[PDB]
Amino acid sequence: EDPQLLVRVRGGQLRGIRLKAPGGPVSAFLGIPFAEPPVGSRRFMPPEPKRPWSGVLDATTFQNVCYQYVDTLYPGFEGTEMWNPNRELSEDCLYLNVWTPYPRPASPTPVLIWIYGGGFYSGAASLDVYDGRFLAQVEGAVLVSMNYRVGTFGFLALPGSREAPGNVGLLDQRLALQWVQENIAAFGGDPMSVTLFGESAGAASVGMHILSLPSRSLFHRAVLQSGTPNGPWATVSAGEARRRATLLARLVGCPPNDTELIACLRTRPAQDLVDHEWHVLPQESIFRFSFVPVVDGDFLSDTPEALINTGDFQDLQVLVGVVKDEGSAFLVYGVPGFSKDNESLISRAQFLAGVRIGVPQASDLAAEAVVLHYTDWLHPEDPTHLRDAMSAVVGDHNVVCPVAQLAGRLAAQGARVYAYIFEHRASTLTWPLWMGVPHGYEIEFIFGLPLDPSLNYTTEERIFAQRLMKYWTNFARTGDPNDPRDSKSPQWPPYTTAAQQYVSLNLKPLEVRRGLRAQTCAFWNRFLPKLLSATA
Amino acid sequence: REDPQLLVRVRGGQLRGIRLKAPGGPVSAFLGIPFAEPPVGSRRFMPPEPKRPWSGVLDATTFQNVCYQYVDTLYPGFEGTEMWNPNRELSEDCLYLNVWTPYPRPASPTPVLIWIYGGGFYSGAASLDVYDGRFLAQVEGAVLVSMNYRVGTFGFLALPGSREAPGNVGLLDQRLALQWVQENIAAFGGDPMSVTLFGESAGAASVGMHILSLPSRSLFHRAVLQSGTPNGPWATVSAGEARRRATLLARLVGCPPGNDTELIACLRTRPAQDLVDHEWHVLPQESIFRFSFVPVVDGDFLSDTPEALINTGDFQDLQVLVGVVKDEGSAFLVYGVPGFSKDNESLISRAQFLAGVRIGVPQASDLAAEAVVLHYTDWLHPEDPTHLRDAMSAVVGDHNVVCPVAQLAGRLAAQGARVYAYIFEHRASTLTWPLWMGVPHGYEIEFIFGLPLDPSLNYTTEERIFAQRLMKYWTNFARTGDPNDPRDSKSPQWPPYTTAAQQYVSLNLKPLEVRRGLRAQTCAFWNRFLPKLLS
Ligand SMILES: Nc1ccc2c(c1)c(-c1ccccc1)[n+](CCCCCCc1cn(CCNc3c4c(nc5ccccc35)CCCC4)nn1)c1cc(N)ccc21
Ligand SMILES: Nc1ccc2c(c1)c(-c1ccccc1)[n+](CCCCCCc1cn(CCNc3c4c(nc5ccccc35)CCCC4)nn1)c1cc(N)ccc21
Ligand SMILES: *[C@@H]1O[C@H](CO)[C@@H](O)[C@H](O)[C@H]1NC(C)=O
Ligand SMILES: *[C@@H]1O[C@H](CO)[C@@H](O)[C@H](O)[C@H]1NC(C)=O
Repeated sequence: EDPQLLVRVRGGQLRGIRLKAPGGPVSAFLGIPFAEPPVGSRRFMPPEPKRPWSGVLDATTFQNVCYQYVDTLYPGFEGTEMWNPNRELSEDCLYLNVWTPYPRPASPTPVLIWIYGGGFYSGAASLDVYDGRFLAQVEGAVLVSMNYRVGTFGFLALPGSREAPGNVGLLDQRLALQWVQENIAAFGGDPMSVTLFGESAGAASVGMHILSLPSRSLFHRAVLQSGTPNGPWATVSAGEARRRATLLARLVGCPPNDTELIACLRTRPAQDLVDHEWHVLPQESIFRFSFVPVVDGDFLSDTPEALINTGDFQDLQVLVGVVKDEGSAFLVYGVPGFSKDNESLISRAQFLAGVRIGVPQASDLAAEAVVLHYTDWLHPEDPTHLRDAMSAVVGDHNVVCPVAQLAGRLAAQGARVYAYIFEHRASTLTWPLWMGVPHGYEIEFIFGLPLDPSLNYTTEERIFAQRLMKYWTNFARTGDPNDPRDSKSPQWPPYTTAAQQYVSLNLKPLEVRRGLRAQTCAFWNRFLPKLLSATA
Repeated sequence: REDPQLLVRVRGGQLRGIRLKAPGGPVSAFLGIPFAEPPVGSRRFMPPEPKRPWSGVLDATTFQNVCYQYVDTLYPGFEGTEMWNPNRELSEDCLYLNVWTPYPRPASPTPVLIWIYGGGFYSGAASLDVYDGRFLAQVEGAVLVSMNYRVGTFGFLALPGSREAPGNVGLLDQRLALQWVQENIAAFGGDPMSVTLFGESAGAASVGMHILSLPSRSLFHRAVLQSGTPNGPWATVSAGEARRRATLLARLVGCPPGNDTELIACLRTRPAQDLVDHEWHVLPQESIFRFSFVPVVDGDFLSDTPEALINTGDFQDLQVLVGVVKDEGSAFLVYGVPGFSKDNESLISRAQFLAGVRIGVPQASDLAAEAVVLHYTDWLHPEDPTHLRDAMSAVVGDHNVVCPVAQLAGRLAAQGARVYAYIFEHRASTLTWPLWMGVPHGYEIEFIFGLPLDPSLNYTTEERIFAQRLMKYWTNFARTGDPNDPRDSKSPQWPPYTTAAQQYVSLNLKPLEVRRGLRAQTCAFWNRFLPKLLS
């Protein structure tokens, strides 16, 4: 028995496993239960703390993936399969993982907590791209990641009911955060320096913890990559979650009031619920997800828009950013004319039609406005332009402009904000060239995977990943991503509403740019709401 | 006796002209030739009638009366304004034209250029210094003709459907002068089978209206439109709106409005200056770049809106040169936008910018104005008073001239026309408007007419060569339908404007540079999105 691999937490003893990182050993504790299995009558319910266990709990393997839809568009293609469950599906999935340095840190170390994405309908903390091994080994970080319930299991809501109050997957995350406060010191983590970070839905989740008072005492800094709590896909109104839950129930034969409806849903096999998950969306669309956090008046006291507009963010530090082609990869999930297996050169007609699908809530006038803005009037019918514009429309509406308004609002209201745009395309990428640097493809680099020589990343990419791991952990450590030794430029400046400085993350040294897609986001954040607003 | 080269006969009767001095040598000039019966008394508001023949030799050595007309007094003594003001007596008796020809008159029939002045349809005169045809005549061998046409109420006050005030009579004055060139210009050595209309601002819009009005089409062969178009927000009005303004003007001088004969009769008894004193008071909103009495869509001269006629017209044979100056809007701003003056830098606040946009785009709803403001804001420096000043100028320039021109070039080119397009980017060294106004509306004319060739005017040597270059493009175009020089291989070429390639040229001190899209992103906002708003 290795004494470094034995830990006592509140609930009992645990045995981890020494894993190999290229620079040396790390201690990993995988599959640690943080809640009572949310099964049977606990489906749709807020999670309860895990009861104490006897003996030594085996924490050497990843635990089950939360029940979710599995992608079937491109079977056995790396670019999709890399996001698919890599363990057994089960409703019994409330476990987290901890990577620490080996030997365990001598003095308390800043803690990073990862929250995965997947549109609140998918994801898992066990995917190879979320491997905490590298960050633990090179930067000496204590890295934590939890599973949280997704799809119906995490977010089906009958608002105001006792037995489907909504947002429970966000409560799973909050419970993992509390678990960290109570327990991370036993691993040599510092519960007094916790940085949340996440991508896509994970980034929106981090956003939600910023916006929810009970979460605030559980972290000190935040990183939101390619996602925000504001914007068109991350939340729904109470009225709208009730409609979808009700509709899903109708779809699976329930009922033959809220209590009855939820009791009958509870009798249904998990796959029955996933079978009809997609059919509750109000419009033909892309970048919209059936079961997401609901504006409940509880976890979320008002809309994320109202909350960001009026919040006090004085002692908060935030790192936010986007990748170069946020919307490209989404296009093949519903826009006629797009495929990964050809160059996807579209007609003008295919563009107008794709806009109604990229901006599913847009009126004729509003979609006309989108079209007229994104057209290159010098080359109005050029298929390459039209394709890139369609991708641009989706990236901007869903990620880049929501990010830009989050950054401005936080900065204006006392927070310390650092922003980036990530522009390096992975040499190993399996999606076609026209998709560029798609949603999700920075993660790989932040987590330090290019340092594994067996993964065939170029030398330049390894150095690049070393730089990114240093920014992220510098940020966790201090709230400032800059290397406090060196001494030479260019320094990453804070983002502000005046100057609007952000940096390009790519193979070249940091470049400072101003204005995060400024004219275009003004279109989305200031004009379009007004459209659309008073009419209709 | 008497210079034998200055005696000519027209339909008409005998004319005596004057030998004038141009820098390169003598030109012939026949100034103040009457082409209509004086449109006075029972004839105010009425279409013009042909001038009745005279006896003896009519003296044609001095400019005749300017049409009666508001005189600018915003900046008294200031050359930037006084250069546009009347330079002869104001009279309703003003329907006269001018002819410049080489001296001695040309051997073989020469291409004719007919100038039509601007001034918002409320002002202008063919006798102004900047419209002097002596240089084009002497240097290019051109026959140049310019006419006075009635402006303001006299030219354009309309009670659509009536006998007594049908509207568009100023346009009809221009047509009559065109008919006169057909019958008579051969007497001066002009070629009636090669007549090119050119004009700037309202002159340009006028030219466009002759293109769109069938009876005018047989009277010219080619057309040049400088900083103006028949389509756009200011060049025309509906029948309903012209009726409203005429009626209101009537009231103000009242003349209590009750059929149309009684009302026009009463308006007819009013003194000219009195109509001018109230002209401005009929505008539906506080505005700039809007004029009270302009061409009306009558279903006669203009069979439908200029927009409908350009969208559906067939322009197979037509050759047009079209263009704009770098700063179309700047000088309009001192005539009504709070915050702007010629005597300071006119740095403005964001509030003053929003307030200006409502005045510059007076027909706009709150939704449309906010669209304008958001489009023109520099979101990186949204409070910068220099940028706000410049945005306000572009808002006015784009809405009133650049985008209506771009729309025009696009439609004509799509429907058979050969179109050539320019942006004029040189600031006269002699300009007296402040530096912030850039190259304002009107300030290419001076160069097209070759004024810099007069050494007494203090232009630079390069300005002299530049004016020479321009006179040469314009008269090549008149001559051949192509502004390019056929012999001159090395000089850069001026390609036609097409929908596919949207090419146009920079006119400045440097050799021609070919650019693409005038000025596509922004004009898509005005011509494609904004109407669809708005509405
Ligand atoms: N016939 C059906 C039945 C059920 C579902 C179906 C289709 C679809 C669907 C599949 C193809 C085309 C249209 C629709 N869908 C739609 C899923 C597709 C939408 C997301 C795809 C996507 C694309 N990207 C950008 C590129 N990178 C990623 C991904 C994926 N996941 C992630 C997760 C985190 C970060 C990045 C990332 C997964 C897919 C591929 C790329 N992110 N997500 C379902 C969804 C449900 N919630 C429930 C059931 C079903
Ligand atoms: N208090 C009064 C009473 C009556 C009139 C008044 C004001 C005004 C006015 C004056 C100052 C400020 C606001 C309003 N106006 C306003 C007219 C002012 C708008 C025209 C000024 C202008 C400015 N530009 C651009 C610069 N270049 C030119 C000009 C002018 N003319 C020309 C003609 C062709 C090409 C260029 C050019 C004349 C003036 C200055 C510059 N073009 N035109 C009136 C108009 C009428 N039709 C009748 C009466 C009155
Ligand atoms: C310029 O003068 C005008 C009118 O006299 C005035 O309203 C404006 O405030 C002045 N602008 C500046 C920058 O001083
Ligand atoms: C031109 O130049 C001279 C200075 O050499 C000046 O005295 C004269 O008045 C000027 N004339 C004009 C029209 O500006």
